[PDB]
Amino acid sequence: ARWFPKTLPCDVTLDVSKNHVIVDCTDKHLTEIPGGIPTNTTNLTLTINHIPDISPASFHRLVHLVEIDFRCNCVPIRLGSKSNMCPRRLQIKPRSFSGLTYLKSLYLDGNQLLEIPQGLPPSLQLLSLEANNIFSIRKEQLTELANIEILYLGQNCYYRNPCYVSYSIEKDAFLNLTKLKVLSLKDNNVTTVPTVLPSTLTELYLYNNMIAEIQEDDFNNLNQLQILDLSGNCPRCYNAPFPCTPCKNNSPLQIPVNAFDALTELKVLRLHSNSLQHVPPRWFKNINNLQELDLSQNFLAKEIGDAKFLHFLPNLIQLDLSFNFELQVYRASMNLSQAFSSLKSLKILRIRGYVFKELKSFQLSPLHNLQNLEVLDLGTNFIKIANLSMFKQFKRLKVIDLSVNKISPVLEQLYYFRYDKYARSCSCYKYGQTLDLSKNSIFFIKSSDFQHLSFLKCLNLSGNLISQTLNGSEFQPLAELRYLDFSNNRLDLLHSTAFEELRKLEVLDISSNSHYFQSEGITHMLNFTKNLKVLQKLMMNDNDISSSTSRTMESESLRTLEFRGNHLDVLWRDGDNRYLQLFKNLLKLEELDISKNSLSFLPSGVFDGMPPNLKNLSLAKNGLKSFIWEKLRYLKNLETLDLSHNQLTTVPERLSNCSRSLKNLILKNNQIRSLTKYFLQDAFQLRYLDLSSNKIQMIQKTSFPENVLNNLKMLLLHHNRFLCTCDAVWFVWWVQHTEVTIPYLATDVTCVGPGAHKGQSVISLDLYTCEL
Amino acid sequence: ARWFPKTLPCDVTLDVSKNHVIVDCTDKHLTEIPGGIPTNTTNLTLTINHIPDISPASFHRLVHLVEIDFRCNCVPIRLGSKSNMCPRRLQIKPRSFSGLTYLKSLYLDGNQLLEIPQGLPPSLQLLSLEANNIFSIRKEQLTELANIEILYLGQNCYYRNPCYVSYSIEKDAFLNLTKLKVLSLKDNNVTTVPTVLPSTLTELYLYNNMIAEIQEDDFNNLNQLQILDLSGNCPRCYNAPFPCTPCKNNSPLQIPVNAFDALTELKVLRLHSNSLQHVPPRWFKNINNLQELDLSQNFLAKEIGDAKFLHFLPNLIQLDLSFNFELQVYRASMNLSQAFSSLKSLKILRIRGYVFKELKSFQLSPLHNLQNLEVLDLGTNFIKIANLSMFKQFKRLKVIDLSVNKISPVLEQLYYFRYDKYARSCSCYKYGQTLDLSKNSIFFIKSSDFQHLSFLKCLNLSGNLISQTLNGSEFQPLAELRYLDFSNNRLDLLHSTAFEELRKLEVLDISSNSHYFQSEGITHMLNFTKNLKVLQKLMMNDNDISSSTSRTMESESLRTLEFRGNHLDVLWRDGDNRYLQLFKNLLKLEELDISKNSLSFLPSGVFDGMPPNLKNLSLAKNGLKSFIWEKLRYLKNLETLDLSHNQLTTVPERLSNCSRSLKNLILKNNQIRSLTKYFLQDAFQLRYLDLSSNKIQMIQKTSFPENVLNNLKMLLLHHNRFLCTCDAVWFVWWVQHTEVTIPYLATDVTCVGPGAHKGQSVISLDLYTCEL
Ligand SMILES: CCCCOc1nc(N)c2c(n1)N(Cc1cccc(CN3CCCC3)c1)CC(=O)N2
Ligand SMILES: CCCCOc1nc(N)c2c(n1)N(Cc1cccc(CN3CCCC3)c1)CC(=O)N2
Ligand SMILES: *[C@@H]1O[C@H](CO)[C@@H](O[C@@H]2O[C@H](CO)[C@@H](O)[C@H](O)[C@H]2NC(C)=O)[C@H](O)[C@H]1NC(C)=O
Ligand SMILES: *[C@@H]1O[C@H](CO)[C@@H](O[C@@H]2O[C@H](CO)[C@@H](O)[C@H](O)[C@H]2NC(C)=O)[C@H](O)[C@H]1NC(C)=O
Ligand SMILES: *[C@@H]1O[C@H](CO)[C@@H](O)[C@H](O)[C@H]1NC(C)=O
Ligand SMILES: *[C@@H]1O[C@H](CO)[C@@H](O)[C@H](O)[C@H]1NC(C)=O
Ligand SMILES: *[C@@H]1O[C@H](CO)[C@@H](O)[C@H](O)[C@H]1NC(C)=O
Ligand SMILES: *[C@@H]1O[C@H](CO)[C@@H](O)[C@H](O)[C@H]1NC(C)=O
Ligand SMILES: *[C@@H]1O[C@H](CO)[C@@H](O)[C@H](O)[C@H]1NC(C)=O
Ligand SMILES: *[C@@H]1O[C@H](CO)[C@@H](O)[C@H](O)[C@H]1NC(C)=O
Ligand SMILES: *[C@@H]1O[C@H](CO)[C@@H](O)[C@H](O)[C@H]1NC(C)=O
Ligand SMILES: *[C@@H]1O[C@H](CO)[C@@H](O)[C@H](O)[C@H]1NC(C)=O
Ligand SMILES: *[C@@H]1O[C@H](CO)[C@@H](O)[C@H](O)[C@H]1NC(C)=O
Ligand SMILES: *[C@@H]1O[C@H](CO)[C@@H](O)[C@H](O)[C@H]1NC(C)=O
Ligand SMILES: *[C@@H]1O[C@H](CO)[C@@H](O)[C@H](O)[C@H]1NC(C)=O
Ligand SMILES: *[C@@H]1O[C@H](CO)[C@@H](O)[C@H](O)[C@H]1NC(C)=O
Repeated sequence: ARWFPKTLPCDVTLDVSKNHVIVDCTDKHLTEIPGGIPTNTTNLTLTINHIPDISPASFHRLVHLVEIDFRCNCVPIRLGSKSNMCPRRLQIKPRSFSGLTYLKSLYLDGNQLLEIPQGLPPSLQLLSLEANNIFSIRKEQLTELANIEILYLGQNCYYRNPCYVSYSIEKDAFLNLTKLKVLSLKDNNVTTVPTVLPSTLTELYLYNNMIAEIQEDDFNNLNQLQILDLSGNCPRCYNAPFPCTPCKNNSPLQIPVNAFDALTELKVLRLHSNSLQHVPPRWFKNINNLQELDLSQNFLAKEIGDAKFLHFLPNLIQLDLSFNFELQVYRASMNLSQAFSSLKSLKILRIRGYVFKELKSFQLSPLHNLQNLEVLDLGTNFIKIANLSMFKQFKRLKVIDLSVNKISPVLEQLYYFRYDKYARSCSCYKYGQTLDLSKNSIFFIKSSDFQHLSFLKCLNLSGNLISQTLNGSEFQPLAELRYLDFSNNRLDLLHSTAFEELRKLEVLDISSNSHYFQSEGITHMLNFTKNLKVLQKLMMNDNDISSSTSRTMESESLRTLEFRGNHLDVLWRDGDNRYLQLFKNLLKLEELDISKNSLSFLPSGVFDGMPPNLKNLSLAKNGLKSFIWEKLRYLKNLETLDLSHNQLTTVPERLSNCSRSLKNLILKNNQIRSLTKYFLQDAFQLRYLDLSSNKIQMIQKTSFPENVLNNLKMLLLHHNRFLCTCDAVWFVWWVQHTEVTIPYLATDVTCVGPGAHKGQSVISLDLYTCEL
Repeated sequence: ARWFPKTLPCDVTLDVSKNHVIVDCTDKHLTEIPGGIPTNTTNLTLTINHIPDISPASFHRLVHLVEIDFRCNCVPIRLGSKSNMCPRRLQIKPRSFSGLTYLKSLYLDGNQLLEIPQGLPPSLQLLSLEANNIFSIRKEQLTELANIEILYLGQNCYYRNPCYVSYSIEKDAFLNLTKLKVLSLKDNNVTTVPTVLPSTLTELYLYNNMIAEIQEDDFNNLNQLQILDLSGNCPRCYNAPFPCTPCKNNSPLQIPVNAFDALTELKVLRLHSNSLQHVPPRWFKNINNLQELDLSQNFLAKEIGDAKFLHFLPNLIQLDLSFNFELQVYRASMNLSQAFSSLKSLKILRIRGYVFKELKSFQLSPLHNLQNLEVLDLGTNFIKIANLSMFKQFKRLKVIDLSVNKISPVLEQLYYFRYDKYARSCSCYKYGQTLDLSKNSIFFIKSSDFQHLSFLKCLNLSGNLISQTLNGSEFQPLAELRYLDFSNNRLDLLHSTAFEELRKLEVLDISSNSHYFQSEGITHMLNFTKNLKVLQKLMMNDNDISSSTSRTMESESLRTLEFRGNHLDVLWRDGDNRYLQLFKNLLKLEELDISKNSLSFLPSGVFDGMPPNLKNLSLAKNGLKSFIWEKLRYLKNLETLDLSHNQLTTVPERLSNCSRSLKNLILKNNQIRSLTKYFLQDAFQLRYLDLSSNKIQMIQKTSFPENVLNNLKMLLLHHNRFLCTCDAVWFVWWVQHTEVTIPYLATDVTCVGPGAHKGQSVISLDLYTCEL
């Protein structure tokens, strides 16, 4: 097909519209810029390599470069690999960028640079220098950046990349950058707000620094500023998972009451972890367009009961007052000021970590007529008592979050306490109203616990203590529930009527409920599915199921069953036929996951026992040592077969004689050492074949006919044990000249022998001596 | 040293007493009996190989054979490997055994034999034929066995190995085996007790068969019988994990009241799973010596409340009445007959699976004066209520077992429900009185829950629901407790006074209490250890610990800390020094397990931070990609270093220059491709080195000086990538002639190249062409 095999170890994509030729060499274990990069290349990415310097030669020919991403070719010691440390900082010779007359974006993050690289072209709008060793900014070094719009200078002086002195910025260093819109000086040991900043700024990031005081003039001219982040100046250090130095005398970040008066466009104000004890209403007199306010991680517990400043925030969309609790206090209740009722535009209110024992209905009354409220987050509060019926007054809300409490009858999980949540490195809400009770202390449930909550569409009970023999009487109010997460409980399936009161239930997760499955002699009614007549998806992973009182599960609605992490191996013990139809009467089942079931073999009858419409079958992670491929004939709708991570040593003699429907065959991470002579012959339906991470030496055209190979959307071959003799001449020619997508040709499709060619990439192999 | 390298692929042992030459070829992937077996061999084991036949050649030279163990060279299809099925039943040619005049024991189990092998010598005392296909016993085929004493014939006809007919035994088949003491016909589809059996029998196993009736004379002459097992005839089939057919009308096994009259010597009577509804006192009128009685898995719930037969069993040591509940009855209480008080010698009483809601003190009153009672097993009863103080009247007991119940304020776990618990295939009790409350529904504890139980030495609270912030007030009565198992709960370490009331605690297990360690911002006091002044061993595995409020753990007593399965990688994030002395002040710590902590590297300061007497360090399973060996100099008492299952690529240049104390170095399952030139030079302390499962090609004599090798107790080298060229000539010679124990030379110390010698064992290698 192809006339010229691409030997460049980089992905090349054309977007003809934009006008972009994209060359991506991310993580290609390079020590030089590869030769032969297309001269029309507009976007060149060299992230995560070990290229020790940049020079005039680097980009000589590439004069139509609009973006260079050269990040993390020498990342700071404590941020980088300890097994492959960078020996010596990136070296940028004079001249390296001045020729790139069209250069618009330059990323040099994480290269241990000591200075702002000079000689940059006047086309540059974005320059990024995060995680280098530049901790003194001089106006003379910024004159080259006349037209710069976005300047990232952060993470150059902080605990994971220390500079051991205070950051230094010359007076007015940035003022003549008359188009600068975004300046980030985060994580830099900065001690004062630099002045004067250009009035064109829209985004200013000064968080995680050592700024002890804001001067009243600091933001005087910033009448276009939309985002201001001063978080982490005078941090609140309790249970911080990074080294944390508070301001002395337990001072807050000192902010004069008129400090924001010029910020008439401000939309985002972030004051997280500033040790604030009060927030004066005067701050917000001239900020009427403010939409997002973050006051988490201060000392504002008392202020929350007063909060006069809220009267000045009628357009506020999101408010975060999380983790303002007083150390060593376990409040009886939450005192919300009535001033909360002035937040008529509020959609998201987060008050994690206030820390109180009992939530009462009236305590939430200031929120009753907030008609746009979508999310109420009272997580991580150690609440012991809450009558869930109080949320009958919150039908309009999308999410009510009571997660991580101690009640008894999405944000990345390290969110409020990580150092820099925006650090750049080298779910059932969609069903409707959601009550999240996950990780609480609920040991017993009864119908009245859910009185007045029939509007609920998703209930999350994951990670509670529920241990009772559910009999269809526990969720009677929840007539609209579509999704129940019951994972990480101790479900006892004594009654096959469990969950039957949830007549609209579409998704049920009872994964990680193994407790009562682990003890012999206990009744388990796995046929409880029969009563749920709109159930689509059932998850019962990691339940350690090795016994069942019922011989069959039944449903006319289920399409998806996850049954991973169980013991079908003992249920299907050789010589016991009783459970071989366990899934047969799930008549509409399309996807079955029975990975991780210790199935070292499949007894005969397993495939005959599958329900008739099975599309997606996983048998991964089973230690399967053998597989009668012909039995796939029973699976007449089989489309995806996942046999990854097993011990298989052979493929079928003729795949077409095993399944006429099979489209996607995943055989990665097995022990296959050779293919059968006619393996893929006439398997015209095959579209995806993964044989990576096996031990294949040879592939001949008889096993891999071109009439089948050319229809494949993807063919995975990497990490095998290819022998590159003259017997491999067809295989080597084909991979070099095929348009079928094969990943990791640059990385991991290599000869292991013979001697000469060991370790060499198959794509670069010259086998001319075989035709001499 | 050795003049003749041992090439036989079998372990050879001398017992001089003796008179034994033991050759063990278990699981050596043999297809023939290997040549060169010592002529003096007395015990020859060939179990689990694929030797297709036996002939007079097999054992020709071996005329001092006292035992042949030839098990499982052709296991029945459903009991054996599906990846290596046996093609053809074992073939025993004539005369193969008649020559072995001293043969006393012959095991031919699991070979698919169709008939009892003939021509066996008259010395034979033990013949074992389990799991073959012999299901018709003819007196003519037994005449060869005149002197036989032990005869195993079971598992020849049952669901895992069917014969599709009833077992057949000719009348008097065994009568003339006048020295037969042990006859086993279990798992055989037998329909009647064979008669007449020889009066010399001491043990008769007829369990798991189809015997519906015992005739009153079936055991008439067995006046020497000591063990009788009739279990699994008319089985009780509820929740059976094997195919189970009951007797029709669910009759019990019918046993005449005088059936045991001749059995005056009976010590063990097993009547498990016989669907008994009554046990007539008249059964035991002439059985005065009975010590063990198993009546589990019958229908004796009512009988337990009456039980007149117990008055006839004053010497009974063990009684098992487990799993006698009435189906689908949930009794309020346990009705134990007063007759239990006559069991004057009883030490073990097991009544699992009676199934009742409430245990009260007076219900155990029939046991108050059983002065020899040592264990009371009331597990798996679904008990909801029990005042634990009632056990103040059972201080003499060694174990009180309430495991697997529903209380709220060792037997292999497939024990009562396994088909054949004695099937042959091819803990804190030692601390004193134990109350086992594991796997219950205890969500809250207070001191009064343990009133009057101060005698307890071990409490098992594993797998409950305990979620509270322990503060030293929960276990106050337990003044003698030496061992607390608190694993699989939800420990909340808000207070560092947790557990301090247990002043005699020597072992604390708080493993798998990860729940509150998985949510950010929560207080965790890992320094609670300071208060436990005799704590020796602390297990906190799998707690997912990634954050801690205390920077240091402290103890003057702790010897052993298990900290596996946590996140020291994030606690020790590079650039965060705060936790680098977390373990330093555990001043007597000798053993530290910090495997499975995702430590792909160790930040500097980890070794300096270890406590001074650390002897045994595990860093296994961490993904370690690098290791500064010199840092071991800080660990001046280090004796064992376990780095198994990591990604290490190098060993230190000179181990002795890194650690003068190190005795045991485990490096198995790494990526090591070569040893340093002088690796072991002068490591006079080294006694144990494991380099197995790496990628070593070559080992030169400089790396392995013989003054060091000769002190090694063991050196593990198997599963590497040895190159057997003339450069390997020293290593090959050394391996062949050394006395150092190296395991698996027969199995897995092999050449991977060059071509000629691929797959060949190094021990068998002739490299004479290298000296031509
Ligand atoms: C030892 C095997 C006993 C039978 O199996 C079994 N399995 C379980 N999961 C459980 C269980 N019993 N029981 C005991 C039990 C036994 C029979 C009938 C009933 C229910 N009736 C209807 C109303 C009250 C009585 C409960 C309690 C439990 O929570 N769970
Ligand atoms: C958001 C973090 C809150 C602080 O941390 C924290 N961690 C825990 N594990 C828990 C916890 N609080 N609390 C709240 C809390 C906080 C401070 C003091 C006290 C108890 N005092 C003793 C005498 C008067 C009150 C309780 C309850 C709990 O069970 N557990
Ligand atoms: C931030 O700046 C401070 C100084 O303002 C740095 O602290 C100094 O560090 C050196 C050596 O570590 C000490 O000798 C000085 O006494 C320190 N001064 C103070 C005021 O502490 C600090 O290291 C800088 N932070 C980072 C991450 O580099
Ligand atoms: C135990 O013996 C019974 C009969 O004594 C066997 O049952 C017969 O099995 C054959 C073949 O499956 C059937 O055609 C007969 O109808 C059965 N007879 C009766 C009376 O049921 C049984 O197969 C044997 N069990 C094993 C494990 O081999
Ligand atoms: C190419 O560069 C331009 C300018 O920096 C950018 O807008 C575009 O997204 C880039 N395309 C990539 C990186 O694929
Ligand atoms: C919870 O509140 C409802 C009112 O919505 C009330 O009817 C119910 O009794 C309350 N439950 C408890 C336990 O107080
Ligand atoms: C329920 O909560 C758990 C625990 O916080 C979370 O991981 C899971 O995604 C939630 N389930 C759904 C369906 O949102
Ligand atoms: C489920 O299990 C058995 C039949 O398999 C039966 O006793 C029980 O009534 C069944 N219940 C349902 C709802 O199918
Ligand atoms: C050797 O055989 C005799 C007789 O069968 C037996 O008693 C002895 O235990 C055997 N020894 C070993 C080590 O197998
Ligand atoms: C116990 O049961 C036996 C027989 O079922 C009966 O004789 C006796 O009265 C019962 N006692 C109690 C206390 O239930
Ligand atoms: C438990 O029994 C003890 C007597 O041993 C008694 O003092 C105590 O009151 C009982 N506790 C309960 C909760 O009944
Ligand atoms: C406690 O009981 C569990 C079973 O529930 C067992 O796994 C564990 O070993 C026991 N602990 C001790 C110390 O015996
Ligand atoms: C420990 O907790 C109990 C109740 O949980 C409380 O009564 C007691 O005062 C606490 N102990 C101390 C020393 O505060
Ligand atoms: C544990 O550490 C805390 C400080 O983090 C301290 O207040 C407490 O008293 C310490 N407890 C012990 C037993 O050392
Ligand atoms: C070292 O501790 C491990 C537990 O990780 C133990 O299994 C091993 O036997 C110990 N080794 C020595 C030599 O004490
Ligand atoms: C390591 O070897 C050098 C040179 O022989 C020696 O000076 C040094 O003291 C040694 N270190 C240790 C810890 O033995």
